[PDB]
Formats: sequence, structure tokens, C-alpha cells
Amino acid sequence: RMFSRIRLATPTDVPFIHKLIHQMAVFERLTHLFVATESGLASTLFNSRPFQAVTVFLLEISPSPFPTTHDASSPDFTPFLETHKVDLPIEDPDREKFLPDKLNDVVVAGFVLFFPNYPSFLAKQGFYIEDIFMREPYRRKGFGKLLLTAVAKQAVKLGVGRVEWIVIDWNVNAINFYEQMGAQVFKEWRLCRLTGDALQAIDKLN
Amino acid sequence: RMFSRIRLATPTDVPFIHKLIHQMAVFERLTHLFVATESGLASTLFNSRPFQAVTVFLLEISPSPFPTTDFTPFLETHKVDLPIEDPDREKFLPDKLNDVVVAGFVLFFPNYPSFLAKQGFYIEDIFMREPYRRKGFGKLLLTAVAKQAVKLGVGRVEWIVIDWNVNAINFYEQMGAQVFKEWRLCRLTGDALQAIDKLNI
Ligand SMILES: CC(C)(COP(=O)(O)OP(=O)(O)OC[C@H]1O[C@@H](n2cnc3c(N)ncnc32)[C@H](O)[C@@H]1OP(=O)(O)O)[C@@H](O)C(=O)NCCC(=O)NCCS
Ligand SMILES: CC(C)(COP(=O)(O)OP(=O)(O)OC[C@H]1O[C@@H](n2cnc3c(N)ncnc32)[C@H](O)[C@@H]1OP(=O)(O)O)[C@@H](O)C(=O)NCCC(=O)NCCS
Repeated sequence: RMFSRIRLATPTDVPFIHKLIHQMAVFERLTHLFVATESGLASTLFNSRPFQAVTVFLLEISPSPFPTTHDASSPDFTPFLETHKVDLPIEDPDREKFLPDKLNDVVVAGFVLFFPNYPSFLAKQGFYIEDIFMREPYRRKGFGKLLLTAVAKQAVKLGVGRVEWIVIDWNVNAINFYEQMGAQVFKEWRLCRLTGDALQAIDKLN
Repeated sequence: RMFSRIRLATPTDVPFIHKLIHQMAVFERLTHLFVATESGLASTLFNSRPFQAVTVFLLEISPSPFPTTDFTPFLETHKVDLPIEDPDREKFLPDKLNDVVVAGFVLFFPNYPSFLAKQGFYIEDIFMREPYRRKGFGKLLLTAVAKQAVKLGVGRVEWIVIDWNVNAINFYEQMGAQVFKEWRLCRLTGDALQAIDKLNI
């Protein structure tokens, strides 16, 4: 029997966020683009109230109950706490890198990083999910479903009209998860990008 | 000679923004998804400072110079080859008695290229009305966004395109954008979100 908590990330979680994004870059065959540093994440992730700009939920797992929220401090968000019967003991070789406190038995298992977007045809704010990821030892136990559900629940609270993200078409396992969650994966849309260098080249135009 | 100005939108520009998004929906053959109202735009576009959240630049054209000018409007001038026939002109005048016409727009907001660990921008809409295309104005709109990006330390700008929109793809590539083959868009609709929210966690 296992316990999960979905909570907002704080500055103390930067090492875990950094490592999770790195794992994403490995999976997406894009380590050459991964230049993120802990210092860069610390400088950019926590300069607004949650949900108004870039926001992170972390999913934690423990064999012990978490402290109960009892009385909320937050106007917007209280952690989601759930109990689980999993059919298999978890072998997690990276556990030591994902402990918020090395003296407590709470492990960061996954995350979602998202921010407001704007579906213009609706004239409403939405959310965009930039990252959603469960570390390998914790997959196929319903945890990814909970991370996505947490975003949806916050979206409803805030009157969000749509959530979007992107996927590499060759990421079959992720696509299957998204489809089983009720997402549509479009055939026709393509991503366009101006890199930092491309931006500099335009800025030098007379 | 024609003169252009790229400026921030304000609440009085909502009619023009609404009509521009409608034209985008017609162009994209997605009018069935177009349910934006002027009311909705007014309530959602102007709740934060420019560049902190959803932001709109409008491109205006005039045969006369504009009054002398975080953000100052971008002003440009050149000699257009031949006169412009704009049948919708009367719907795009911020002042019905002055010769300044809204010709296009870009609607964008901060995003977060996580592999860079810094903010970027996403362009939700970039559009020139048909009478004003192929005259360099789209280039000016995208240039304005890129210049503001560099000023603010933005790491990357992204947007999406339909695969068979070869003319837009050509424009984007001419401006130095990469148009990727491998990425696909994923979506949960508002109704889907409501249903998912029935799970009491
Ligand atoms: C996409 C991702 C976030 C999903 O996270 P997850 O924790 O595995 O997701 P869940 O366990 O909630 O759902 C997985 C599936 O289990 C099933 N499932 C749902 N609830 C479940 C539960 N309580 N117990 C068991 N299975 C469950 C469903 O079939 C669900 O959909 P899918 O099989 O089509 O994917 C995760 O796989 C990931 O980070 N992937 C990126 C890396 C990757 O995909 N690598 C390639 C692997 S081959
Ligand atoms: C048209 C649009 C792509 C660009 O705006 P624009 O003002 O027309 O673009 P510019 O005049 O700045 O074009 C700059 C360069 O991009 C390329 N380009 C622009 N529009 C092009 C088109 N329709 N076909 C091919 N190349 C094009 C050219 O190289 C052009 O330079 P040139 O005119 O000296 O050859 C876009 O902003 C728009 O609103 N289009 C409507 C929706 C759409 O996707 N249309 C596609 C066909 S109109």
C-alpha cells in the first residue's frame, strides 16, 4: 500500500525539476538542446503567484501517510492526497536523487509544468502543458492520470477553456496515454520555431 | 508612399481583433470552432500588463505620417507599387474620420521552453488581411515580436501551422523559422475538462 501527494513545487524543488526535465530531454532525443541549469530554473520559475504564469505540480510517493492539510493556507490550491494498492514492489535505482528530505521516505515520482495560453477562437484563457512526465519505476499505476487530472481540475476552477500540449509522433506510449485520457492528437498541425539565434538575426534587421 | 505603425492594442480595439480572429477562422477552415465574442475578448485580453500575459500588436497603415512616437510603437515607410483595394476598410478604422486602417495583427503570450529554463513567447495568431499581403507587412509584424523578445531576454518563439499551408510555411521559413515534421498537437476541450473534474481527488 502506497500514498501519493500532488502539490505545487517551490524553490526547494529545483534539483528535482532539473533532473526531470533532463530525463524528458533524453526521452525526446533532444539532449543537445538541454541547456537548463538549476540556477536558471530558480531565476525563472517562481516570480508569480501559482497559475498566473509558469506553474509546476509534483507527484510524490511514500509508504507512509503524508501530513494532512487540516487547515488550508492557500486561497487557490490544496494538495491532492490518495491511497493506492499497487500490485508490484517498486525498484527505483534513482530514488536518492528524488528525495526532498533524505531523512524522510517521500520520493518525487513525476511532474507537470504548465502555464496560461490563449485559444483565440474561444476568446478565453487556457493552459498549455509544457512537460508531463512520470519516472519509469512509477509508470502504469495511475499516477500520470492523476497529474493530468490535477491540471484539469485547476483549469475548471479558473474558467480555462482548453488545454493543449505537443508530442513527437513517434512517442507511441505517450500518445496512447493521452488518447486514453480523452485527448485528441491531431494529424495536421506542425510546430514552428524561432531559436535564440534566429531571433538575434531578425533583431539585426535594419 | 505608405506609412505603417505597429502598436499595442487597447480595449477599444476589440472589434478589430474579433474580426481578425474571425478572418483567421475562415482562412483555417475552422469556423465551426470560432465562438469568440467581443464580450469575451474584452473580459480576457486586458487583465495584465503588456508582455506579462496575452498581448496584441496591431499593424496600421496610412497614406499620412503617424504623430511622432517598455514599448514604443514601431514606425516604417515605403512606396507601395500600386493602390490598395480594401472592401472591408470601414470595419477596420479606429477613428472613422481618419485615414488609418488596421491591416493585421499578432496575438502572443509568454511560454516556457523548459529545456532552456527561461521564458519565451508563443504566437497564437499572426495575420495580414488579404488586401495588404505580399507587401512586407507580415515581416514587420514578426520582426516587432522578435525585437521585443530580444529586448526582454526571451529564449525562443513558437507557434503552429497547418501542414498543407505551404504559403505560410514559406513565409515562416524565409523569416528563419524551422517548421518541424515530427511534432503533433494534443488537446483537451472545455467539455472534456469538466468531465475529468468529476474525479474527486
Ligand atoms: C505518458 C506518461 C506521463 C503516463 O504516465 P503513467 O503514470 O504511466 O500513466 P497511468 O499509469 O496513469 O496510465 C497509463 C495507462 O495505464 C492504464 N491505467 C490507468 N489507470 C491505471 C491504474 N490505476 N492501474 C493500472 N493501469 C492503469 C491505462 O491504460 C493508461 O493508459 P495507456 O495504457 O494507454 O497509456 C508516462 O508514461 C511518461 O512519462 N512517458 C514518457 C516516456 C515514455 O513514454 N517512454 C516510452 C515508454 S515505452
Ligand atoms: C501572408 C502571411 C503568411 C505573411 O504576411 P505577408 O504580409 O503576406 O508577408 P510579407 O509580404 O512580409 O512576405 C515576406 C516574404 O515571405 C514570403 N512569403 C510571404 N507570403 C507568401 C506567400 N503567400 N507565398 C509564398 N511566399 C510568401 C516571400 O519570400 C516574401 O518576400 P517577397 O514578397 O519579397 O517575395 C500571413 O501573415 C497571413 O496573414 N496569411 C494569411 C493566412 C495564411 O496562412 N496565408 C497563406 C497564403 S496567403
